[PDB]
Amino acid sequence: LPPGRLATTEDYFAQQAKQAVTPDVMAQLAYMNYIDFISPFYSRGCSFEAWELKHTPQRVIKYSIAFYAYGLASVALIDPKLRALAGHDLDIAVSKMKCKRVWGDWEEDGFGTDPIEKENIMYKGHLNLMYGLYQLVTGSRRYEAEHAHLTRIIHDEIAANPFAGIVCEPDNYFVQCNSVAYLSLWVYDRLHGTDYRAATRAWLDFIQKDLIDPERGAFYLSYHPESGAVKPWISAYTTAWTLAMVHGMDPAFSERYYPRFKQTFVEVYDEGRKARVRETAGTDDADGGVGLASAFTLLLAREMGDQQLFDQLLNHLEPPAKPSIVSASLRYEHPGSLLFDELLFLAKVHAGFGALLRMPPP
Amino acid sequence: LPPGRLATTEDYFAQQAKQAVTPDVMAQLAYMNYIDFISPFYSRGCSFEAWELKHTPQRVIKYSIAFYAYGLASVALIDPKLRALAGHDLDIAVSKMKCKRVWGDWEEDGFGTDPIEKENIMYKGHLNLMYGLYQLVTGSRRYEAEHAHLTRIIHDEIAANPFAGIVCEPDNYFVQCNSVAYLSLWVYDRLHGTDYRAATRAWLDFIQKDLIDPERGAFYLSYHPESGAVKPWISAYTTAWTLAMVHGMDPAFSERYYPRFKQTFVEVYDEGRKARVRETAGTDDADGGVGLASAFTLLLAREMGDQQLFDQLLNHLEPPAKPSIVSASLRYEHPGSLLFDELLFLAKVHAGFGALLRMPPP
Amino acid sequence: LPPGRLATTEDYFAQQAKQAVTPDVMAQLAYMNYIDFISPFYSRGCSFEAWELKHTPQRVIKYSIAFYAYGLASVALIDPKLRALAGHDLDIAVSKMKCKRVWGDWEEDGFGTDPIEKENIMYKGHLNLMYGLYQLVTGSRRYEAEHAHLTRIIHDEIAANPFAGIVCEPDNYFVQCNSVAYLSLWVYDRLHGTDYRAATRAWLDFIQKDLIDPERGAFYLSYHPESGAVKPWISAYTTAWTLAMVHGMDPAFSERYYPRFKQTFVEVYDEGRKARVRETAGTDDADGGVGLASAFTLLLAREMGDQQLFDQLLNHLEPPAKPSIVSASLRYEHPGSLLFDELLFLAKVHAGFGALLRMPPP
Amino acid sequence: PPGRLATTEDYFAQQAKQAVTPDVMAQLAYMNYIDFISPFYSRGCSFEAWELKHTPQRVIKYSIAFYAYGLASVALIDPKLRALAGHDLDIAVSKMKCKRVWGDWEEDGFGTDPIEKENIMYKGHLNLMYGLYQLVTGSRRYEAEHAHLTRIIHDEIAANPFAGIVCEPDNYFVQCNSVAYLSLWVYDRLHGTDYRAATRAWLDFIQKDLIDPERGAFYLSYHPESGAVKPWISAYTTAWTLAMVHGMDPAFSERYYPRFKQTFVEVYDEGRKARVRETAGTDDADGGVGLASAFTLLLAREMGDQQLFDQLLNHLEPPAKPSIVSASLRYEHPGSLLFDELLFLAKVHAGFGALLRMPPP
Amino acid sequence: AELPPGRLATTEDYFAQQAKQAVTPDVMAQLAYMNYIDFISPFYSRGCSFEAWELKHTPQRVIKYSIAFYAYGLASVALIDPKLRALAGHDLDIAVSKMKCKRVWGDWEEDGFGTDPIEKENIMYKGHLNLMYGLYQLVTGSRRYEAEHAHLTRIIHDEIAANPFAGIVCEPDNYFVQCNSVAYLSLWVYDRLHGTDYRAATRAWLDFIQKDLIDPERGAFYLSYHPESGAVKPWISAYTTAWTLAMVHGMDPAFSERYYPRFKQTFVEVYDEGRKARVRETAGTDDADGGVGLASAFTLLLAREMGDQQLFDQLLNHLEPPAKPSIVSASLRYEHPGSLLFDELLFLAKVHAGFGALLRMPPP
Ligand SMILES: C=CC(=C)CCCC(C)C
Repeated sequence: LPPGRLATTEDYFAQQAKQAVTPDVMAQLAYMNYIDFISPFYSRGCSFEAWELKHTPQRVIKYSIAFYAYGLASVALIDPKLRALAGHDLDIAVSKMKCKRVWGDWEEDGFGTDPIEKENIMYKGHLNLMYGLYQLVTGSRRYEAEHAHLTRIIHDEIAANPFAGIVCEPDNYFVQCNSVAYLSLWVYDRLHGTDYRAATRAWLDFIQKDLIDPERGAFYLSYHPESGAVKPWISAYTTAWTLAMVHGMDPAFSERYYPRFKQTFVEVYDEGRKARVRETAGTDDADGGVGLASAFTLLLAREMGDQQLFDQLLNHLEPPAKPSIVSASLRYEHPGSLLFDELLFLAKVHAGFGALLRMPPP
Repeated sequence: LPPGRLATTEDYFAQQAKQAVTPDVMAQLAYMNYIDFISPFYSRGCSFEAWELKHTPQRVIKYSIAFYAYGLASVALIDPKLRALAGHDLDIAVSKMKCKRVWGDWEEDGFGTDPIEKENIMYKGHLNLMYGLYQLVTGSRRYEAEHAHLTRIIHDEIAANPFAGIVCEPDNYFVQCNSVAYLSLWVYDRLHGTDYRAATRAWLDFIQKDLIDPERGAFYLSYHPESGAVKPWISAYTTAWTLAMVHGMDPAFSERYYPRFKQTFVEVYDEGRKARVRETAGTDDADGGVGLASAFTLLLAREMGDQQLFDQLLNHLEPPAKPSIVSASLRYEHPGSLLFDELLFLAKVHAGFGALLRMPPP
Repeated sequence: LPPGRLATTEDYFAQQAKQAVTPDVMAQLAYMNYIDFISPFYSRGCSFEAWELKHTPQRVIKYSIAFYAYGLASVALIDPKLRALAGHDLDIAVSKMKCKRVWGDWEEDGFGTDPIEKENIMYKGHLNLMYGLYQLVTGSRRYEAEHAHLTRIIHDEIAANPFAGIVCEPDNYFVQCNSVAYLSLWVYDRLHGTDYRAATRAWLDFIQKDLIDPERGAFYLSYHPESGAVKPWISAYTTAWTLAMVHGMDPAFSERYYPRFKQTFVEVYDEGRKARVRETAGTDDADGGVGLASAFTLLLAREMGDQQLFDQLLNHLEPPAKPSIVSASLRYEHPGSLLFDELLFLAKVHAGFGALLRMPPP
Repeated sequence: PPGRLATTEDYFAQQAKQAVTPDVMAQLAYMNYIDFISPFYSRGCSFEAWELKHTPQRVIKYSIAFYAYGLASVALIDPKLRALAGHDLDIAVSKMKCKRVWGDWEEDGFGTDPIEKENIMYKGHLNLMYGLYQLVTGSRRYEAEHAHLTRIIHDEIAANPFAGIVCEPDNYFVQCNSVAYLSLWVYDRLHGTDYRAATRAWLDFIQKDLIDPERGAFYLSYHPESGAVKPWISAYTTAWTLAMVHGMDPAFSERYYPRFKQTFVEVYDEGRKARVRETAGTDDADGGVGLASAFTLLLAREMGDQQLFDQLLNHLEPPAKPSIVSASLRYEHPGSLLFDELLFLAKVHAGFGALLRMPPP
Repeated sequence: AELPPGRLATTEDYFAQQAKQAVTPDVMAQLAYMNYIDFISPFYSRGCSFEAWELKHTPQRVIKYSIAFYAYGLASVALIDPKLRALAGHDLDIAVSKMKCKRVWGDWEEDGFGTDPIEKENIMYKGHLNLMYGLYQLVTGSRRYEAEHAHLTRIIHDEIAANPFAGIVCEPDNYFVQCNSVAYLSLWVYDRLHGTDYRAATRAWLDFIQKDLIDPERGAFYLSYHPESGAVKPWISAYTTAWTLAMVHGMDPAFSERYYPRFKQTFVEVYDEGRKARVRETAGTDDADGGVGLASAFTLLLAREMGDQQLFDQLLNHLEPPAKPSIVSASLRYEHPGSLLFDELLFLAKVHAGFGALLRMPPP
């Protein structure tokens, strides 16, 4: 057990075989569920006290809820005795995700009154994937009508666009936001026997043209269809997130680029015991930009089964954040980034996006 | 009298036989009633200055008023010369309980504009019990119409549900919130000769299935009917509160579990002179979560007639809170939790929920 | 003479015979009248800058204006050359008293949109007495219509109630608030030759039943007609205020209780040179509760002609408040209570409520 | 002297030299130079300059008026600055009409129209400013408004049993009336009318219960409903009133000026400095509103008393720590409200009589 | 040659960017500040979000100038590096969208001047908007804003034709030469795109501003003109002059060439043995960068426009080092920006190709 760590990499990777979460993951689920009013998964209502207490910026709440939801789906697969709890939490995740506090930036920015009708794939990609994971975990048809409606909007918008995929803000295309939307089509197809996922091949061909640097195994920050502009910086957090989700749909795609991604961005230090991730090229600084390169690489390492890099990144991320378990509930005194407990939770439990797609019924 | 204690456990337990409150309980009633504008029981108006001055969070004000009300009902039973004052204070408790500042979280959370119509048993359970205790103490029919209306809503909601009882927020079931609602039906029946309390047996059978760990004498945190999920943590404050109220309706039920509850949660320390209560299993930490395990166990100890545990808990709770009596009014310099003066007041005077049910008329 | 005092007790009691206020009272009138915009008696407008600068709580502004008004009425009787100024200041006192900033707490508490129509005798008792004193001082009929309307409301409400008098907040009866309303009926009768004051005898009989402890010469805090409750604490500030005003209507009543009041509450200390007043029984602490026991006893001492107690209380109250006269205007650096300059001003000039009733015309 | 920017001789010579002192030019730079935040940047209802100096809302109307009276003297001092002074007066009038400036009248509950009746504090200044604008520029931009407000003031004087007009209802101030009467003299100069004929009855009225003739000092205020005169004399009230009256009846101010100085003015530091007591029965300087010394500085200028001017400016300016940065004047520690406004005005003031006789452009 | 201390690149490097068809690494790091981080970078989205400006504490009234100066810099980036032209175009698209948000123009309404910021006057706002419409279309060839561009160009032309003085006021009765210079340049850009002759109005404007608005001996414009009163504020302004001469150089090079040497004599202080320069804002002071505090920053732009490498080097040696630039994760930040519009004006001066060269920008 390296210093400041709560459990071994071996323990996190063995959770599924043992059909039990580690005590520190159970303590994270207690933070998420235990205390009246202030725990994030206390109620379906439009209360965001848990996010106010952690100082989550408004624009990031949608990602907070989504990453918690993706983690809860893996908890359901790990421990059958926690599947009902995971289902309950996903029900709350979907309700909170639909509150105006979460999507309202779309209206305040002047882009429209309806966050699903067009564009805004950042928000509605996550919502659509969450509808699907909720139904895979619980077998409940509570959101089926909404799920079918949003899936058809995403399919129709892909069919209408001359580029493969959907924009976020108008004229802003991000590969990582698209990767969530495409994965949501795979989940819908698993539930209903449809073929919405057939659009995936053209998308994977499109993002391998001007959106990737194939030598570095790295995606450019964004694409802008009106001007044809690709922003000339590569992004580690963008790439780590995209390759993790793509691995669930086309494993060979992520396997091809993963080693080049690591060469481009990953700095091993402290005699092989630790790693930290550079956000872009032409710098020695770790975790610049949004500051999430290391945390998303931790998720990618888990998705790809790379125990060594997982261990190195968690040795960098967790100890300085000063975890403590008080009354069987996990707190970090010094979270090192946005989405800190969310992304460490997700990476600790993640079963692979492929395994979530094949989740047995309840 | 140990240092920082204001009176002996023997003195608190003798109050009913002597037909007099201890001087420190009288000084608590002075805090509650004495100073113009800022005392909590100054006026019927929707002024919450007393709660603003002690920094009571909005969501907790409803519990503050309720616990004061339950204490005042016991004062009425202890000293006939204080019964009119207790009645006046209960009148104010009911008026304040109906102010939007108290119930308004129900609307802000997006659950509805009417706090009584459906669900919300946390709020309307306390309100219904308060209507009843007011009428037991005073004989006044001021709230009788409202009391009948809310009692019929609670009866109809119980009859309609496939599980025994009523949810708080939608799909959130709490045993402690239900225990208040069921006790309110016993009080209505005492006033009117009805049999709304007949629903209690099915409820006591239901909460002894998946909602209790019978070996540990401990209720799980909550139940979620849509998913069938029971949150997998046991809760001391939940159990202490529920067993205290159930003792008034089915004494044998609470007698069965009380010894197991104490084994599971109660830590005796300082050579038997003190006790503190763990909030959940798998921790040594006292008073985690909402931080009320010890304070609600103090009430349960009083309800069960356990003088030794009462003395031990009050020796833990009161001295560090630094009580002082200035101008015959009680203040705590360092309240150790939410609802601190409310729950110590209640535990000091509590005559048993059974004895409140049999309160002689005015 | 004594250290930190501005003038001798002999000087304050001689003001009427010399037909001149002391220099320190003139300096108080300068604080009240001198500086543009920020002096309290600058204009009729709904500007409360003077009260914002002293941090007067909203609920206390009505008492601030009233006590200033009662002092100004005595200034009119002391110095005929200041009677026109006193009249001008009383005109402003009445205008400001009618501003929503002053009465608005009645609406915000949820008791109604009209502060005069019913109850609220705290506010409308003072207003009615102020209408009367304004007309006694000036001979002006400016407010005569309003005065007749409010006097008739007070008379009708007394006639309708089964207890003698009127409540403040609904179901809250205070003897001190009633004493102001009854005195306002004596002033109306002195202006118009009516007999509204005939209701006084039944009131004086009523407050000598459960509302007084006749052995201790002390009124209980309050009465609550719905429940029949009398709060079981005696109050010095309540008693001092009530006996001062009653002395103007039934001198024998206040003469009977005054010596017992002093025995119950007044602590003489520092070898007979100083006095301070306990607010309630069963304490050694001075000036608890609202903190006005000593200041209202100073007024009562003046009303009863007790120079020794006046001198003792002013030796306690004034020196620690650190009076300073700058540019012929009085300021206190450390006022010891609410209504500090108001009540010291009033006690220094007070000619007796009886003498204000027989105030000869201009 | 140390902390002074220029000699008393220099300020009093400005008109003869047809040039403002460099420090007065630096004050005009503070007033005019920086985009958005200078007080005379635009006609708009922007009050950034006043927010930055923490001017209380109720004082902004006096700030604008005193700047305007100074700008009228700048126009008389330097013909090359007359167009600038005219532009600044145009802005002064526009800003004076913004609700931020007059709005206290409505918020206090006295009415929605600040001109219709009473409120002579506000509308006296506005009327004098309309007149000075037209004397400086020859522009008829505000002529209609000027005629309307002049007729309101004349009609209200004619209707009142006391000589003049109240501020807040039942509050009569001699200093506020003195501005209104002077505005009638300016209207008469522009149009050949005789609105100023009302002045004699006013000067007779204020010499009854409103003045202590032995001390040369006005009482604080008069209250017609009650007949009350507040029993304190006021230096700032007297200094302001005598300065403005000197422009209409020089003999009146000449009669009282020496008694005023005996009553209120303390010479100290071996004759080099002076400070002014606000009322009688105190040794404290600059109590009450804290403007006794600043208004006495203006009165000293109006009466041609160079010695007292020098003494007061030696008291007022050095502790305020003037600095000129990039040819613009700032005070680090202004000692009162209206500080840069009243020092500006006193430094340039040509006399209210000379403003009345301003030659056309 | 040598890199002076605290500077990021040599004057020679900035002036060679066009010939090398590449921006310096520090200009690329400025474009990364402008474009890189989600939500908080100024050119993240078309939306009415101003987080980037809230984080730098930009006063509301200055946001319109911030966007405009970024836009003028981006136009030169498009001319420097063809591989960045599409990015420059995308950023200009966002600049135009943000420029139309009420947060940017709203001061016009709050000041009480009207509910429509374009209909009349307000030439400081609508001059920049009109020039930005034109630069967007020169860079991208996109007709997205063409209708709006034609509408605003005709408003500006009609208002010039209607006024007895040459040009348009900002606030009513406030005339500024620098604000007019932007509007006139916007007519030259429209003419380049459409073959029209709206720019013919320029000659009468250049004749007008050489009467009472300039001190021809000192090569310096007066602060402002006020048509109602005929008043010219009697102070000369360096930032006013530097800005006006830079833009006029694109329309009448001989005009700016005539006054530039006199401007430098009047305002520019060379110090530290010829290595540094700082600019006095007005006459009759030794203090540098008084008033709005932008004399030196606008003189840096003018030096670039006039091809004066020596003065450019001296001013940048004064401005940049004390601001403490650092490049973190390939993005430029200043720890102590010395003025308003600091990163905007240094960015612009570093890339500026000349307003004449932007007018002749080849198509994509
Ligand atoms: C009613 C208005 C006045 C008394 C004007 C004088 C006020 C000042 C200069 C603070």
